[PDB]
Amino acid sequence: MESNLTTAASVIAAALAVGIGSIGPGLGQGQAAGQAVEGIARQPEAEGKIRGTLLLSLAFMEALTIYGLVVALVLLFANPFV
Amino acid sequence: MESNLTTAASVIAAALAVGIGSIGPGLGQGQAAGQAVEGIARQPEAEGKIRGTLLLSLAFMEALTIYGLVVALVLLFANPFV
Amino acid sequence: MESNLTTAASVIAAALAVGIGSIGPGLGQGQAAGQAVEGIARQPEAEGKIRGTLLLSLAFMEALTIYGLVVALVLLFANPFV
Amino acid sequence: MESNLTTAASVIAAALAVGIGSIGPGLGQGQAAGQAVEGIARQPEAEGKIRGTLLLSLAFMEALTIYGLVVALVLLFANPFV
Amino acid sequence: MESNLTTAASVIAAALAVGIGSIGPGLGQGQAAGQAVEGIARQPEAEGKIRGTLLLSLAFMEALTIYGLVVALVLLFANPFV
Amino acid sequence: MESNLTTAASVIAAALAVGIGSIGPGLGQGQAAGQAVEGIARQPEAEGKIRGTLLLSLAFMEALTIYGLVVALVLLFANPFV
Amino acid sequence: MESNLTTAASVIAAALAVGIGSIGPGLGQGQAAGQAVEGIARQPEAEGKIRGTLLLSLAFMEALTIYGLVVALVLLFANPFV
Amino acid sequence: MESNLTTAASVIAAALAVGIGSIGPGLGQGQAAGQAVEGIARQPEAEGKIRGTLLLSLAFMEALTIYGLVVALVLLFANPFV
Amino acid sequence: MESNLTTAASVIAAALAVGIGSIGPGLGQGQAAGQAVEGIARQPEAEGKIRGTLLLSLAFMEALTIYGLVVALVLLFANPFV
Amino acid sequence: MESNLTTAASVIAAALAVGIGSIGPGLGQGQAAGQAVEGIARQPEAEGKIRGTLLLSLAFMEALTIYGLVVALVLLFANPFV
Amino acid sequence: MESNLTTAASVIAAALAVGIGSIGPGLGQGQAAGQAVEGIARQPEAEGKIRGTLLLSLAFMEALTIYGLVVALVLLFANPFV
Amino acid sequence: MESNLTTAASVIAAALAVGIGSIGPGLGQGQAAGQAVEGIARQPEAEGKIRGTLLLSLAFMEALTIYGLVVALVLLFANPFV
Amino acid sequence: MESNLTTAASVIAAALAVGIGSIGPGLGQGQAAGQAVEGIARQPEAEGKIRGTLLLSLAFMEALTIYGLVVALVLLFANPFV
Amino acid sequence: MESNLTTAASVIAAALAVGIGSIGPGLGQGQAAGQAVEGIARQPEAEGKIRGTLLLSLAFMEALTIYGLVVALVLLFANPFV
Amino acid sequence: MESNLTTAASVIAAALAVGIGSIGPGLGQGQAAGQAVEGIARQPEAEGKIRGTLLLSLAFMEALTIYGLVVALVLLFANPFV
Ligand SMILES: OC[C@H]1O[C@H](O[C@H]2[C@H](O)[C@@H](O)[C@H](OCCCCC3CCCCC3)O[C@@H]2CO)[C@H](O)[C@@H](O)[C@@H]1O
Ligand SMILES: OC[C@H]1O[C@H](O[C@H]2[C@H](O)[C@@H](O)[C@H](OCCCCC3CCCCC3)O[C@@H]2CO)[C@H](O)[C@@H](O)[C@@H]1O
Ligand SMILES: OC[C@H]1O[C@H](O[C@H]2[C@H](O)[C@@H](O)[C@H](OCCCCC3CCCCC3)O[C@@H]2CO)[C@H](O)[C@@H](O)[C@@H]1O
Ligand SMILES: OC[C@H]1O[C@H](O[C@H]2[C@H](O)[C@@H](O)[C@H](OCCCCC3CCCCC3)O[C@@H]2CO)[C@H](O)[C@@H](O)[C@@H]1O
Ligand SMILES: OC[C@H]1O[C@H](O[C@H]2[C@H](O)[C@@H](O)[C@H](OCCCCC3CCCCC3)O[C@@H]2CO)[C@H](O)[C@@H](O)[C@@H]1O
Ligand SMILES: OC[C@H]1O[C@H](O[C@H]2[C@H](O)[C@@H](O)[C@H](OCCCCC3CCCCC3)O[C@@H]2CO)[C@H](O)[C@@H](O)[C@@H]1O
Ligand SMILES: OC[C@H]1O[C@H](O[C@H]2[C@H](O)[C@@H](O)[C@H](OCCCCC3CCCCC3)O[C@@H]2CO)[C@H](O)[C@@H](O)[C@@H]1O
Ligand SMILES: OC[C@H]1O[C@H](O[C@H]2[C@H](O)[C@@H](O)[C@H](OCCCCC3CCCCC3)O[C@@H]2CO)[C@H](O)[C@@H](O)[C@@H]1O
Ligand SMILES: OC[C@H]1O[C@H](O[C@H]2[C@H](O)[C@@H](O)[C@H](OCCCCC3CCCCC3)O[C@@H]2CO)[C@H](O)[C@@H](O)[C@@H]1O
Ligand SMILES: OC[C@H]1O[C@H](O[C@H]2[C@H](O)[C@@H](O)[C@H](OCCCCC3CCCCC3)O[C@@H]2CO)[C@H](O)[C@@H](O)[C@@H]1O
Ligand SMILES: OC[C@H]1O[C@H](O[C@H]2[C@H](O)[C@@H](O)[C@H](OCCCCC3CCCCC3)O[C@@H]2CO)[C@H](O)[C@@H](O)[C@@H]1O
Ligand SMILES: OC[C@H]1O[C@H](O[C@H]2[C@H](O)[C@@H](O)[C@H](OCCCCC3CCCCC3)O[C@@H]2CO)[C@H](O)[C@@H](O)[C@@H]1O
Ligand SMILES: O=C(NC1CCCCC1)NC1CCCCC1
Ligand SMILES: O=C(NC1CCCCC1)NC1CCCCC1
Ligand SMILES: O=C(NC1CCCCC1)NC1CCCCC1
Ligand SMILES: O=C(NC1CCCCC1)NC1CCCCC1
Ligand SMILES: O=C(NC1CCCCC1)NC1CCCCC1
Ligand SMILES: O=C(NC1CCCCC1)NC1CCCCC1
Ligand SMILES: O=C(NC1CCCCC1)NC1CCCCC1
Ligand SMILES: O=C(NC1CCCCC1)NC1CCCCC1
Ligand SMILES: O=C(NC1CCCCC1)NC1CCCCC1
Ligand SMILES: O=C(NC1CCCCC1)NC1CCCCC1
Ligand SMILES: O=C(NC1CCCCC1)NC1CCCCC1
Ligand SMILES: O=C(NC1CCCCC1)NC1CCCCC1
Ligand SMILES: O=C(NC1CCCCC1)NC1CCCCC1
Ligand SMILES: O=C(NC1CCCCC1)NC1CCCCC1
Ligand SMILES: O=C(NC1CCCCC1)NC1CCCCC1
Repeated sequence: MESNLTTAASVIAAALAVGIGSIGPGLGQGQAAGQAVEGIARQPEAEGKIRGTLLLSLAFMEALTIYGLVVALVLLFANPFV
Repeated sequence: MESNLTTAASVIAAALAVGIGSIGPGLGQGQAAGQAVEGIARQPEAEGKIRGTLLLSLAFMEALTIYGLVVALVLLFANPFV
Repeated sequence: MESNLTTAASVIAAALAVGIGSIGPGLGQGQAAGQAVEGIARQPEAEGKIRGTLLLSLAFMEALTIYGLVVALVLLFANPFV
Repeated sequence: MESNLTTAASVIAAALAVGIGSIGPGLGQGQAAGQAVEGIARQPEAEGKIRGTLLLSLAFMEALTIYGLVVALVLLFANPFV
Repeated sequence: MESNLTTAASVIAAALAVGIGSIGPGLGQGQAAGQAVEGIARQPEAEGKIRGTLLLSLAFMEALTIYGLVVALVLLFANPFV
Repeated sequence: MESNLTTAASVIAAALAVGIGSIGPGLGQGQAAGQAVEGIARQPEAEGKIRGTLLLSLAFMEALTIYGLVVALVLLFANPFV
Repeated sequence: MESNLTTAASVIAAALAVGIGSIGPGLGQGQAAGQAVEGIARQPEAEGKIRGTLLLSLAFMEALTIYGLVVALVLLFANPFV
Repeated sequence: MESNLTTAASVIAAALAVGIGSIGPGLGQGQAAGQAVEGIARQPEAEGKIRGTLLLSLAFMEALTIYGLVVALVLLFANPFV
Repeated sequence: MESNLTTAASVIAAALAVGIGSIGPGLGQGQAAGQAVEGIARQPEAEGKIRGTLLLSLAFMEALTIYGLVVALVLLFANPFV
Repeated sequence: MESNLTTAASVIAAALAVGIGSIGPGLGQGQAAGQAVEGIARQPEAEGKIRGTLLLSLAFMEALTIYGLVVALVLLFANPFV
Repeated sequence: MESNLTTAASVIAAALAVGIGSIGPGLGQGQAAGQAVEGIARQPEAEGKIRGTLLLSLAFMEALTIYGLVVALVLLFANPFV
Repeated sequence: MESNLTTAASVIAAALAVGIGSIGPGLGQGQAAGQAVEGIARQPEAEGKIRGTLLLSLAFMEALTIYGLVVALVLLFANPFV
Repeated sequence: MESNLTTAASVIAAALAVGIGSIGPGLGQGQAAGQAVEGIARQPEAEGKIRGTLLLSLAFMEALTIYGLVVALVLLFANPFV
Repeated sequence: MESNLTTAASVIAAALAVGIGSIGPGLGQGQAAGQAVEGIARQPEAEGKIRGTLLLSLAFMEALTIYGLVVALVLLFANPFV
Repeated sequence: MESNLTTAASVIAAALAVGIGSIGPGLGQGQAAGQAVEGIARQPEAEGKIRGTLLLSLAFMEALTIYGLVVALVLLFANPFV
């Protein structure tokens, strides 16, 4: 067991990296997906192209939150200090 | 049984990870699902394609919050410090 | 029976988990449901398709706040520390 | 009878759980219901279908705040610590 | 006459439960009632339908704040601690 | 005369219950009333129906702020602690 | 003649009750009155009906702020504690 | 002549009462006045009806900030405590 | 000459009264005036009627900030305490 | 050279009066001038009218910030306390 | 050299007067200028009138920030206290 | 194992770099991808062009957050101080 | 070589003056330049007039931030106190 | 190796520089790129011209965040103080 | 080598200067660039005029953040105090 300023800061930090880090990407994925299904309603023949482009986009955005995830995980499972 | 700065920080961190972590994805899911059912009303024949793309989208967004859940669960059931 | 920093933090944390965890999902659910009933007004024949997709959607959003609920419940009934 | 940091925290937490927990669902219920009554005016024949889907939606949103309520209730009537 | 941390926290908690707990429902009620009244102007013949769906909706929203009011009332007239 | 943490917290609490508690309902009543008079301009023959529905709505919203009022008044005229 | 925590809190509480208490209702009154004069321009024959409904609305909104006034006046002229 | 916590709080309170008390009403007055002059451009013949209703409105909004002014004035010229 | 907590508070209060007190009225005056000059362009024959109604409006909004000014002036030139 | 709580509060107060006091009027002036210039483009013949009403409006708004400037200048060159 | 509460407050105050004081006027100048060039695109023959009116407007808005500037400069080059 | 002010500041810093650093890019990516997918629906033939411009854009935005990630990674695996 | 409250305040003040001071003018410049290039697309013949007016506007806005720069530079290179 | 107030500050500063520094540019890059791909769909023949102008824009915005990056880098690799 | 309040403040200040200094300009650049590429889609023949005006614009906005950069650089490489 260990408790000090740095272990305390690490668990808070871990929460903030993934917590805050999902805000922009979460909204952004919704905006993109929303336009995707709207576009499919408009032009069902473009479904494949639309899906392909969305998927790509979803990946970029999800990688943003994943950066927060790796920081969180480094802090919890590979902490350099504590 | 155990109380210090780091246990106190862990329980707060746990709540913040899942609480904050649900904000962007919750809004994003509503936006996407909203455009999806609008699109279905507009072009009921496209419902399978729209549902497929939405479902894909919903999963990517839910995953953002699940990262938060994971951090919360590690802090609660596999805490590295306390 | 027991009071320290960690019991105090735990009860605050439990409330922030569910309380904050309902903001994005509640707003999202409203956005999606509203587009659903609007969609039904526009095309009452698509009512079954619209309803099925809405329901799917509402479940994904409900799960986001449930993650908060779960963290709140372990904190209250299976606290790892106090 | 008893006052310490946890009883004080428990009462504030209970309030935060239900108070904050009503913000998203309250806005969302209004957005849905306004769209529902707009739909009815637009297509009074779909009223039953609209009302049915709205009811389903409202219950989902109400459940979100109910999660807050139960945390508040546990804190006040089944408090694990104090 | 007793004053301690918990009695002070309790009166504050009481105000926060009902004060904050009215923001979402109050806004939501406005939105819904506004759409309803506009709907009546558009289609006076659907007034009974519109008015019924509104009433149902208002009640769901008022319940959200009432949960706050229950917490306030427990904290004031059935306080578990003080 | 009496001054302690709890009398101080009570007068602040009283102010916050009615102060904050008027924000949502005040905006909401404006939104609803605004659509009402707009609807009357559009369809002056629906004036009675519109007024009836508004009035009902205004009552629900005003009851939300009134909950804050009763808490304030319990705190000032029927305080359980001080 | 008299200064302590509770007198200081009372004077602040008084200002906050009326100051905050005017925000939602002030905005709401502007919104409603604005739609009212727009409606009059649109249908000058409906001016009596529009004025009647507005006046009713203005009263309900003013009452929200008056609750704030009342709390302020009790704190200043009928203080229960100091 | 006299300085303590309560004189200090009283002057701050007086300023917050009028200062904050002008935000909602000032914005509201602008919204209503702007719709009024727009209305007059659309239907100059309704100018008298529009003006009368505006004036009524402006008075209700002005009264909201006046409540703030009144609390400020008693605090300055009829302080109950200091 | 004199410095204590109340002189310090008085100067800050005076600034807050006029500074905060200009925000709503400043925005509102702009909203009204922009609508006024838009109306004039639309119907230059109504200019006198528009200008007249605008003037009335502007004075009402200016009075709101003037209430702040007078509190500031009392605090600086007729201070009851210091 | 004197430094005390009040001299420090005074220089800060001075900045807040004119700094905060420019937000509403600055935004408002922009809104009004933008509408004016757009109006001129729409109806170049009404330029004299539009320009006169604008000038009048600008002066009312600049006065709001000037009140802030008066407070600043008193606090700096005619300080009542220090 | 001199360092005390008041020199420290003066340099911060100076920054806040011009820093905050550019926010409203900066936005407002953009809004106005934007409508000006839009109006010129619409009616290039009105270019002279539009420019004349913009210029006037820009001056009023720029004077608002200049008030913050003179306070800053009084504080740095003509400080009444330090 | 070392804990000091700097190790604590470093883990927090790491979370802030990637957490905050994802807000703008995440929102921006959503906006861009949404427009792209809508564009494809409008003109399926331009899909290759649209998709290429999007990909280029996504990369510029992901780099913004990656800068945050670099700072986080230095702070964690190549800390200059601790 | 020199450290005290006022040197620390000066360096912070310097950053805040230019940092905050760029917010309104940066947004305003984007708004104006945006309408300018839209206007050019709309009426390419007006490009000289639009460019002239924009350039004038850009200068006035840049000047707002430069006031911030000036305060920062005085604090850094001509500090009156330290 | 070394921990003091400046090393702690340096690491937080580095994070704030790149984290905050990505917010505006990230939003702006998204706004530009979305408009770019919308333009391409509208006029696929202009793609090269659109892509060229977008590239120029993206580099300008990226440079803004790069300024943050370099401050962060100096703080971490060329720190003048620690 | 050296740590005190002023080195600490200086590094924080340097980061706030560039970090905050990029928000308005980054958003502004996005607004202008987006209107530019939209303009090019509408009128590809005006591409050169549009690009030239955009470029001019981007430079004015870039300079705003550069002022921040400059304050950051003197603070780091030509600190007047430490
Ligand atoms: O000054 C050095 C000493 O500091 C420690 O105690 C200090 C230390 O600042 C910290 O535990 C405590 O402050 C803790 C408040 C910070 C809470 C949280 C931390 C990270 C996430 C954000 C905020 O205060 C103690 C007393 O002032 C420990 O007593 C000891 O290990 C160490 O040597
Ligand atoms: O490192 C854990 C230590 O916790 C205590 O000291 C702690 C103490 O908990 C706390 O009141 C104090 O800071 C109290 C502030 C708590 C702020 C909050 C708590 C978690 C959520 C975010 C931050 O710091 C002390 C450092 O000396 C006790 O001395 C002991 O239980 C244990 O040694
Ligand atoms: O730090 C854990 C310790 O908790 C207790 O001490 C605590 C004490 O309860 C508390 O007043 C003190 O901090 C008091 C402020 C706590 C505010 C907190 C913030 C997060 C949300 C809940 C409210 O810190 C002490 C640290 O020694 C007990 O002394 C002991 O059982 C235990 O070791
Ligand atoms: O006055 C008698 C009572 O005093 C104690 O409470 C103390 C407590 O220890 C202390 O931290 C507290 O100072 C803490 C001030 C906390 C302010 C808080 C902020 C929002 C929620 C409510 C108000 O003062 C209390 C005064 O009542 C005990 O709680 C109690 O055992 C005892 O009966
Ligand atoms: O610790 C218990 C004792 O606490 C009291 O003094 C304490 C007590 O926290 C409070 O008066 C004071 O803090 C008062 C700050 C809270 C202001 C306000 C209160 C409600 C509304 C929101 C915030 O500090 C005293 C000294 O730290 C009293 O001295 C005594 O009656 C009591 O026994
Ligand atoms: O309970 C009232 C008591 O007030 C004083 O103690 C008070 C004192 O006023 C105050 O500086 C301290 O807290 C000071 C913080 C004031 C915060 C603010 C004030 C009202 C507006 C909201 C909250 O707490 C002390 C508790 O010991 C004096 O000891 C005495 O006048 C009186 O016994
Ligand atoms: O609590 C009331 C008492 O007020 C004075 O003491 C005061 C003292 O002025 C003040 O520095 C201290 O608090 C100092 C901080 C006050 C900040 C306040 C917050 C609200 C807005 C105005 C500024 O508390 C003391 C409490 O003992 C006098 O000692 C006495 O006349 C009186 O009994
Ligand atoms: O330096 C000499 C002077 O010192 C005293 O002021 C003291 C005061 O008591 C103390 O609370 C104060 O610390 C309080 C710090 C308050 C910061 C405040 C926040 C915003 C508004 C302005 C700045 O330090 C002052 C230093 O001047 C007295 O006010 C005065 O009688 C005396 O002439
Ligand atoms: O109480 C009076 C004495 O106050 C001074 O020290 C006090 C004084 O409040 C101030 O320097 C320091 O607080 C400084 C914090 C305020 C930072 C900043 C100031 C203006 C801009 C906004 C906030 O604390 C010292 C110790 O508490 C000096 O020691 C002395 O010159 C003076 O006589
Ligand atoms: O525990 C051992 C170390 O303790 C010291 O750090 C002390 C430091 O002096 C003290 O101000 C500090 O209390 C300050 C609490 C600051 C909270 C801060 C807020 C956001 C960024 C991170 C967390 O406690 C530290 C505990 O590590 C020294 O930094 C270091 O020399 C030493 O090795
Ligand atoms: O007046 C300058 C004095 O600075 C120190 O005292 C200062 C000390 O710097 C500081 O920690 C304390 O306040 C520390 C708070 C710093 C807040 C922040 C700093 C600048 C940016 C805005 C405000 O006040 C002390 C007053 O006694 C030292 O005693 C000495 O270097 C010098 O006499
Ligand atoms: O005030 C300047 C003095 O700085 C040092 O003392 C400093 C000390 O570093 C610091 O912990 C203390 O304040 C500690 C809190 C500083 C927070 C600060 C806020 C702005 C952004 C950066 C972080 O104040 C002391 C004042 O005596 C040294 O003692 C000395 O070299 C120098 O005279
Ligand atoms: O790094 C990138 N972001 C992620 C997008 C989804 C796949 C994983 C990488 N892409 C580019 C950003 C610019 C530099 C790296 C390449
Ligand atoms: O990792 C990703 N996010 C999850 C979304 C839900 C399905 C599981 C993966 N997507 C991509 C982003 C990073 C690059 C490749 C993976
Ligand atoms: O359980 C859920 N929420 C309840 C709200 C009240 C109506 C019934 C559902 N939703 C989903 C979360 C778990 C996955 C499926 C269910
Ligand atoms: O886990 C998910 N969310 C729940 C929503 C309600 C249905 C049950 C699953 N979906 C996917 C997100 C990540 C990929 C796998 C699971
Ligand atoms: O319980 C609910 N909320 C109240 C609204 C007003 C009428 C009474 C019920 N809704 C549902 C929550 C989930 C399923 C049960 C009912
Ligand atoms: O409680 C309600 N709110 C108020 C509306 C206006 C009249 C007074 C009651 N209504 C319903 C909410 C759900 C449960 C109670 C009934
Ligand atoms: O109490 C109400 N509010 C006031 C509005 C202005 C006229 C006086 C009453 N209305 C209703 C809400 C609570 C249920 C019945 C009363
Ligand atoms: O007195 C009011 N405000 C004044 C502003 C300057 C022009 C004259 C009116 N309005 C109302 C508040 C009290 C009720 C009627 C008057
Ligand atoms: O009190 C009210 N507000 C004032 C506005 C200006 C005219 C005078 C009254 N109106 C009503 C609100 C509550 C019901 C009775 C009074
Ligand atoms: O005094 C007012 N404001 C100033 C605006 C610029 C011209 C000078 C007057 N307006 C009115 C406040 C209420 C009635 C008096 C005048
Ligand atoms: O003071 C004013 N503001 C500035 C506008 C640009 C030229 C310099 C003055 N104008 C009027 C405001 C009302 C009182 C003074 C005249
Ligand atoms: O001083 C002004 N602002 C600057 C804008 C950029 C060119 C230089 C002047 N304009 C006017 C406002 C104050 C009254 C006259 C001057
Ligand atoms: O360096 C830049 N940003 C990265 C975006 C992703 C591709 C790699 C470069 N842009 C420009 C900044 C200013 C000029 C240099 C390039
Ligand atoms: O230098 C500037 N920013 C650079 C961003 C990357 C592309 C090249 C320009 N803009 C202006 C600021 C100084 C005035 C002209 C240049
Ligand atoms: O200083 C200015 N801003 C820079 C933007 C990029 C081109 C170089 C100048 N423009 C004017 C603002 C104040 C009037 C003179 C200078």
